[PDB]
Amino acid sequence: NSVQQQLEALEKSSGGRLGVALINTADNSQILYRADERFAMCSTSKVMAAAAVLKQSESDKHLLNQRVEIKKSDLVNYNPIAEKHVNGTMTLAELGAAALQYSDNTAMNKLIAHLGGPDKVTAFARSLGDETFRLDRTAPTLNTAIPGDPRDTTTPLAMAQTLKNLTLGKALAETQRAQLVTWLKGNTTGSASIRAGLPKSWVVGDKTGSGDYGTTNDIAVIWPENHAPLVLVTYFTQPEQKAENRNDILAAAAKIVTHGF
Ligand SMILES: *C(=O)[C@@H](NC(=O)/C(=N\OC(C)(C)C(=O)O)c1csc(N)n1)[C@H](C)NS(=O)(=O)O
Repeated sequence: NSVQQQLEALEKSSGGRLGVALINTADNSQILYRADERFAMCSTSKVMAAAAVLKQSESDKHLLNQRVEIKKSDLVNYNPIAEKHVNGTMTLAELGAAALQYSDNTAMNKLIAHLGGPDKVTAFARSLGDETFRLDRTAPTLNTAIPGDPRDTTTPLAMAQTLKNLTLGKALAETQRAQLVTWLKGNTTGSASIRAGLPKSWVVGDKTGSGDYGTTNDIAVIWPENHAPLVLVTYFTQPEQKAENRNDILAAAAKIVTHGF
């Protein structure tokens, strides 16, 4: 069957709401599925906050090396990296790395506090042409992912275009661009999501995100071995609050749309 029908069948059987947006930079073609609908980003929004910090460094060559104090009071629900540097310091380059690679929520909160609140992260998204992205809360409350709640949401299509600009396009300067890709490529939390649906040979840099309502997300940039890069967004959410997180569904969705590449 077609790509569309397989996703509908996957959604109908999963008992949830599935969002997909793939961009083939080869011909700028698109595979869409509920790509104009709002989903809760969860911890995928961390790519924006880090990118916002990277953009500042284009005008300040001493910003990323700037230390940041990590108090015991700054710790929240999940932070495997920041818990090690209590009563110590971590540079923004380390905060940025931890936020994306290990999904450290404290590091994420340090980047926002530095920028000047979630509104500053949103204003940064606007400068890139993204009229859809919005960030209203810090971590971990930004992962509530309540149905119908517009806070901390964006559409699959908007993020794919922005993520494409950030890693392959004109959003950042080259040095800053290569740094973001380096971080995404070194992600340790997405082995079971989109990567599990692709050939193991393909190079992949992604950012996952999990929250309540079985909300399970993954945004990724893909480099084929003999083709132009791909940009894939896979959002998924369920109607009941304490649903299980389904990364296997994101793995299935990636294999369905990437079928042929
Ligand atoms: C971002 O999405 C962030 N998610 C969370 O911290 C929450 N849960 O994650 C854990 C690992 C605890 C889980 O078992 O689901 C969460 C649920 S509700 C809420 N208000 N926060 C994590 C850290 N990032 S991710 O990309 O690794 O999933």
